Amino acid sequence: DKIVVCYYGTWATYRTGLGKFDVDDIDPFLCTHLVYAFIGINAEGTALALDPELDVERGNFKQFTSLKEKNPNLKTLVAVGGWSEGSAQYSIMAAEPEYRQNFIQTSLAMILEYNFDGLDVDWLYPNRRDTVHGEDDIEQFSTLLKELREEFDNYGLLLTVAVSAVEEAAVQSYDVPSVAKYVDYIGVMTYDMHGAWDSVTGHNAPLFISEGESAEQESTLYNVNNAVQYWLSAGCPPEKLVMGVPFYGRTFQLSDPSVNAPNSPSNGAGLAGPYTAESGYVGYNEFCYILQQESSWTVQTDNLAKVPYAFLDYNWVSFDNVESMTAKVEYANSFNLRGIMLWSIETDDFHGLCGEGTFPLLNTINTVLAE
Ligand SMILES: CC(=O)N[C@@H]1[C@@H](O)[C@H](O[C@@H]2O[C@H](CO)[C@@H](O[C@@H]3O[C@H](CO)[C@@H](O[C@@H]4O[C@H](CO)[C@@H](O[C@@H]5O[C@H](CO)[C@@H](O)[C@H](O)[C@H]5NC(C)=O)[C@H](O)[C@H]4NC(C)=O)[C@H](O)[C@H]3NC(C)=O)[C@H](O)[C@H]2NC(C)=O)[C@@H](CO)O[C@H]1O
Repeated sequence: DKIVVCYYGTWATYRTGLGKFDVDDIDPFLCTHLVYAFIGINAEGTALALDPELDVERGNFKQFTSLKEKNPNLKTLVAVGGWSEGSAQYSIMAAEPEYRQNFIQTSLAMILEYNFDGLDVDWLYPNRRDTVHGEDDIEQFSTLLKELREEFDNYGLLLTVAVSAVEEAAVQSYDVPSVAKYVDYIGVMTYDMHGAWDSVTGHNAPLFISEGESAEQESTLYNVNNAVQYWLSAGCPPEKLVMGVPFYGRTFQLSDPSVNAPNSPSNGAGLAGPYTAESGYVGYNEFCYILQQESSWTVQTDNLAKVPYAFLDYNWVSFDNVESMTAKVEYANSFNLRGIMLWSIETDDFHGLCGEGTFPLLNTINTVLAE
C-alpha cells in the first residue's frame, strides 16, 4: 500500500498570522503517517523533548497523536534527531551498549506515554559532521536499529529512518542492506541537492540532469533519479523506499543578475520568507504568494531537471510547484516505490492563497499516488 509520510515541523506554531500552523491545521486524511519533529537526546542517549513547554505542558504531543481520533487509520510517529541536533551525541550513544539501552528505554517510554505509533530515527549523519567515532558509526547505526527493532516488536511499534540521498553521501554513513532489514521503511531525503552553500545556483530537488551540468559521469550528479536508483541497487527493496520531496525552495544571491541560468555564479543566500525567516530558503506557501504578488519575477522551467526556478534582479530561487510535484510522484509510482515523504507539511499552501486549492502539493501527492 502506498503511503504518504508527512513531517510536521512543530516549531511552526510560533509563526504569526497566515504562517502559523498548529496541530489543528493538519488534515489527517491527507497523510497515512504523520511525524512529530523533533525530539532529541543528551550525551547518555536519554530521549528528551526539545520544547517541553510546547510538547509537554501545552499537550502538543498528545494533541498530535489525538489526530487518530479523526482518522483511525493514521499512524503518528515521533522523530528523534534532525539537522540542529547534530551527529556527535548520536555517535557517542550508538557506540556504547549502556547508552543504546538507555536511548531505547527512554524513547520507548515517551512513545507509549503520548500514544505514538513509532519512532523515526533522523541521525544526520553516521560518520559525518561532528561524529565522534567516525567510521564505527556505520556499523553501530545498524546495531542500534536492530536493538530498537527487537524492543519495538514487543509493542507493535513502527521503526523508520530518514537518510541522506545521493551515493556520495550514503556510502559514508549506511550499510544499506542492514538498515533496510530492520526498519519498516527508509525515507530518502531526496532534496537539498544544491543550495546557498554552493558557489553556483542549482536546484533543490532536480529529478534528472540540470541545465549547465555536464553529461559526463552523469551518475555522480546530485539529483533525485541518481539517489533513488542508488538506494534500489544498494539493497533497499522498493516496498521499503519512501522518496522525499520538498515543500520549500532554496534562495541564492546572484553574482551577476544577468547570468541567471541554473549553475550560474552565486554569492551566498538569497531572500527569506516572512514566516520561515531564514535567508537561503523559503516555504512553498511563502514563495507562491511572493510570485503571485510581484509580477516582475521571471519563472522558468528547467526542462532537463523537470523543476522550476525564478529570478528577479539579484534573487535566484529554486522551488517545486504542482507540476514538478506531479513529475516527482509519477517518477516514484513508475519505480513502484513505497510512497512519498514530504518536508514539511507546514509550508504547503495550506491556506490556498495561491489559486490551486488548499494543500496543493499534498493534494497533488495524494491524487497522483492514488492513480
Ligand atoms: C546532496 C547532499 O548531500 N547535499 C548536502 C545537503 O543535504 C546538506 O543540507 C542538509 O540536508 C539535510 C538533509 O540531508 C537537511 O536536513 C533535513 O531536511 C530538512 C530540511 O532541509 C531539515 O529541516 C530543518 O530542521 C531544522 C532542525 O533540525 C530546522 O531548524 C529549526 O528552525 C526553526 C526556525 O526556522 C526554529 O524555530 C527551530 O527551533 C529549529 N529547530 C531546532 C530543533 O532547532 C530548520 O528550520 C529546518 N529547515 C527547513 C525547514 O528548511 C531537517 O532537519 C532534516 N529532516 C529530516 C527528516 O531529517 C539539512 O537541513 C540541510 N542543511 C542545511 C544547512 O540546510 C548540506 C549542508 O550544508 O550539504 C550538502 O552537500
